Amino acid sequence: FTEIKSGFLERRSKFLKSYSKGYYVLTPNFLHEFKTADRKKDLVPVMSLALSECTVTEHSRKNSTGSDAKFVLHAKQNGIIRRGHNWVFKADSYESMMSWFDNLKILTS
Amino acid sequence: DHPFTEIKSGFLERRSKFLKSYSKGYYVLTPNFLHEFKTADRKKDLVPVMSLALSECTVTEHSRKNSDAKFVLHAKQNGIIRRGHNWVFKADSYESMMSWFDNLKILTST
Amino acid sequence: PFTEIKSGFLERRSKFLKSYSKGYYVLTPNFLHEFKTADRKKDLVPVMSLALSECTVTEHSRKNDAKFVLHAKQNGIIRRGHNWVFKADSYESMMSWFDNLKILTST
Amino acid sequence: HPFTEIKSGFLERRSKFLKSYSKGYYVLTPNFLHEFKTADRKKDLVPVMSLALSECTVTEHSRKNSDAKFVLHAKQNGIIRRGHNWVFKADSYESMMSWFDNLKILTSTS
Ligand SMILES: O=P(O)(O)O[C@H]1[C@H](O)[C@@H](O)[C@H](O)[C@H](O)[C@@H]1O
Ligand SMILES: O=P(O)(O)O[C@H]1[C@H](O)[C@@H](O)[C@H](O)[C@H](O)[C@@H]1O
Ligand SMILES: O=P(O)(O)O[C@H]1[C@H](O)[C@@H](O)[C@H](O)[C@H](O)[C@@H]1O
Repeated sequence: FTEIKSGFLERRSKFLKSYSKGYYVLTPNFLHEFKTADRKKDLVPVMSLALSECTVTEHSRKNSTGSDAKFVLHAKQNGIIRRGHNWVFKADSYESMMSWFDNLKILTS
Repeated sequence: DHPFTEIKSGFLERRSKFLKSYSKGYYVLTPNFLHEFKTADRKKDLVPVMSLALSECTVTEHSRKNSDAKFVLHAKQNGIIRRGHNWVFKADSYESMMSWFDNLKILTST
Repeated sequence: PFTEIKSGFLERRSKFLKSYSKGYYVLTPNFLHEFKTADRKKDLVPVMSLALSECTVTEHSRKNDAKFVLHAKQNGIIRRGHNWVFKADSYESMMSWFDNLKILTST
Repeated sequence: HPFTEIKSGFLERRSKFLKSYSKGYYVLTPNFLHEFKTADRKKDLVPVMSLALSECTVTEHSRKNSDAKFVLHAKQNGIIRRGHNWVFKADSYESMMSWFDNLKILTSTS
């Protein structure tokens, strides 16, 4: 229940070149993935990515100034992601993506 | 790897009821979870072994002072622990146990 | 990221004036805070923050009936040994407050 | 006897009217930076002030080389006027950074 942001995101597989969706919760410590949004019964994160090991590097530009709703989370250290690898996430709109990005930028700076 | 919203951290031993022995781990309490890590290296070892949602846990009994450094964490829902099942923790002292117990209790009242 | 246990309006009785005044309260693991209003973004300064570790809850109404008593164990906002009475809109709502408080303040 | 505290210690806050630092004992929780006159966590439990983190940010801090200061900025009118700034001083650079990084992660939406 104590969080900065939560909602669905699609995470890309580099090798498979496809996306899979999960329900994410950002807290001051972790980006957690859960299979669902039911916070009372779905209690065990699929994974918890420690923010202190991550940075957010790039994001999409708005189309007019999911195509424009991506951002990249970079691993600074070996954790869930191998050091100096990157995961790409896709939110429903540029606007929602920037909400994720702007929080993550502060948390990981 | 530098900041973390930790309310309490330290080593605890958790009794396994199948293995008949305690496993020690490095635990960190946040407002949302009691996380276990294999080690205390808060800069590098940052994938939890397990993360117990406080929203579905309670703390129920503990040792009387007079080891006397144990307490029970109970599951309200099916998670890491099956609904209605209980895990027993052992801290280094009664006093340390009560620091854990009181910090958990105030985060699991609902 | 607000960690709260419960929030809502309660009326707090004055023992001497024999009247109630209403406030918007927020129970956290550490305090029962009163605010003038429910607007969490603009009404930022607690009117008072009662430390739970200095309090117990002692009695409450039986169902017909929405009152409970918060007892000061030490001198804080309330004098040691003294009591404040709170009234919530229903027995059910009152028990929600009381049951949380009982756990938070139990020895 | 328990308290969800993420960080606590003495800080000096600069008053811009009094032209001096006032020292107080501060306790960070997930909701507030509270000031108390003393460190007596069992008896001195009415905050001097409680700064809502939802409407605070941390903005600058000292470069290593006092170098133990940081600025807390107000987003809204509260115990600081909106857009005004308070300067804190902690015993060392390292301790200042522990405060700064702990605040920063709790004030990313503010
Ligand atoms: O994020 P993943 O795990 O897909 O990491 C890849 C890096 O993304 C590439 O820069 C790099 O070129 C490598 O190919 C690497 O697999
Ligand atoms: O008195 P000590 O510190 O040896 O505590 C023991 C407990 O008494 C046992 O229940 C428990 O099963 C453990 O063996 C633990 O060692
Ligand atoms: O630690 P030192 O000796 O540098 O003391 C200074 C204070 O640190 C300043 O905040 C205050 O602004 C004064 O400039 C004062 O010089």
